[PDB]
Amino acid sequence: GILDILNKVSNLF
Repeated sequence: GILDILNKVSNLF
């Protein structure tokens, strides 16, 4: 879901 995408983003950055 979008929360997973945000998780990905916030993790990578």
